Amino acid sequence: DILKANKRLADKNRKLLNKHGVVAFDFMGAIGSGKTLLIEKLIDNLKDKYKIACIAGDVIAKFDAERMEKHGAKVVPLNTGKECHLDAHLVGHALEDLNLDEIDLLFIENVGNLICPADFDLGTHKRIVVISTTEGDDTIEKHPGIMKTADLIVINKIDLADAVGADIKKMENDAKRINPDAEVVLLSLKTMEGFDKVLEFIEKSVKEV
Amino acid sequence: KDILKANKRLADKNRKLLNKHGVVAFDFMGAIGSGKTLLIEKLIDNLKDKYKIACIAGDVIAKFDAERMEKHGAKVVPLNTGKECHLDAHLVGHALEDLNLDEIDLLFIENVGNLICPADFDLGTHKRIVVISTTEGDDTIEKHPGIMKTADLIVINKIDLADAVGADIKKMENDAKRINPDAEVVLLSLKTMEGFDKVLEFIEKSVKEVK
Ligand SMILES: Nc1nc2c(ncn2[C@@H]2O[C@H](COP(=O)(O)OP(=O)(O)OP(O)(O)=S)[C@@H](O)[C@H]2O)c(=O)[nH]1
Ligand SMILES: Nc1nc2c(ncn2[C@@H]2O[C@H](COP(=O)(O)OP(=O)(O)OP(O)(O)=S)[C@@H](O)[C@H]2O)c(=O)[nH]1
Ligand SMILES: [Mg+2]
Ligand SMILES: [Mg+2]
Ligand SMILES: [Zn+2]
Ligand SMILES: [Zn+2]
Repeated sequence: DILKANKRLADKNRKLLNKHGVVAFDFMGAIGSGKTLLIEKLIDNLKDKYKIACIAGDVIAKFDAERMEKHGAKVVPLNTGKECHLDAHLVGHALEDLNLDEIDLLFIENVGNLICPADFDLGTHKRIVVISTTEGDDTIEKHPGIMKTADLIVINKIDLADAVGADIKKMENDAKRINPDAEVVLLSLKTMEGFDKVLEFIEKSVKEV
Repeated sequence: KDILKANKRLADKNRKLLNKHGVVAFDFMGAIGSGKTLLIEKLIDNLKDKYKIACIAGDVIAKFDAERMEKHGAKVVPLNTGKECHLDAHLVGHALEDLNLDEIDLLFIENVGNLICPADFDLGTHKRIVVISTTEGDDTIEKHPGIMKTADLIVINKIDLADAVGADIKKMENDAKRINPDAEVVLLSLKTMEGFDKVLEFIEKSVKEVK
């Protein structure tokens, strides 16, 4: 079984991160939802207080790895080929290329996709799902599985909602109905509205481990 | 894994069945929310006077898009795709059993929203259309060259929103042409309808060129 084998490696990964005092976050989303830009902003705001590392996973991982690196983060690129999602196996090897005693926060950018990364625990402490208004306001209700795995649901690009005809209150209500336990934040990474709430989720999650 | 060899056999059988009944089929792929359904809706509205049109709508919860296509006057077979990140020829083959192919001229299949998995899975269609949009970012085409190479038409949709996301549409258009020199590349807005003429052109040309 592939799912049993993943959970095994996820717990192993999580055990290793805890040993070295690292708090890890899994950033999932659709394609272009805003994962990298969110991580970029988080690095800029948190790097004074925390030592931050990133794992950037995509077909061509260099695009986002380089985007993260310039913000002052240690970054491990992971070329994911035709895989729909990152897994605890690939993440485990990425952790071997990190000095976890010189790192406090780990931001993992998962492959852009709303089906597959649901079911694949990477060994992180929290999971963030970033969707955007430009995907249409049915995007949350159309993908309940992944939404239920989220600790934070980010509804990004609120500044473009009217232009696509997206109802952001519908999206907010959909997220809360499908996952009552998750935090839900309305965000624009352009205007920065709602960014303080995402930052707060990160900071609290770290202190709660 | 022998998955792709078995799929190809079924895809060829699907194409033969479609050709037998004079149906031209189109596989609509893309990212999440790129505009596949809205494009299909617009195509139905503008071609239904000339062609009898059927759709296959595949997604986790297929009803959302099936219901949209239904109100535009197409016969729709919904496919609830579960955790699968692509449709395949097998499921499409069985969907074809629910259609009267002697009363259909065009088949529009909306694949699941994913730029990775559908690349390797031929559905048994005549043409493949990849819809991406400016709001996903202007690196989207060069970040996923695999699926782009499988496209006969590449649609760069939501051009009306490019400035608001900082996307360079000229860059994206060049990315698409360079990665797939054989594909048609269309800049589109389904809001203003600019570029729609070129999509219709592709559909009609494809129909005329079959076999
Ligand atoms: N207008 C506006 N644009 C945004 C917002 N958030 C992200 N974007 C834009 O969306 C595009 C995609 O953002 P990006 O950060 O690259 O997404 P991503 O999820 O990481 O994309 P991926 O390829 O790895 S799957 C970029 O052009 C970025 O500027 C927002 O809140 N408002
Ligand atoms: N402004 C603008 N909005 C568009 C354009 N094309 C589509 N949209 C909007 O984008 C959103 C997504 O469109 P939709 O047709 O549902 O995408 P889809 O690709 O079929 O989405 P999916 O859930 O099946 S994966 C909708 O809100 C729609 O109104 C466009 O060209 N310009
Ligand atoms: Mg990214
Ligand atoms: Mg759709
Ligand atoms: Zn290994
Ligand atoms: Zn069968």
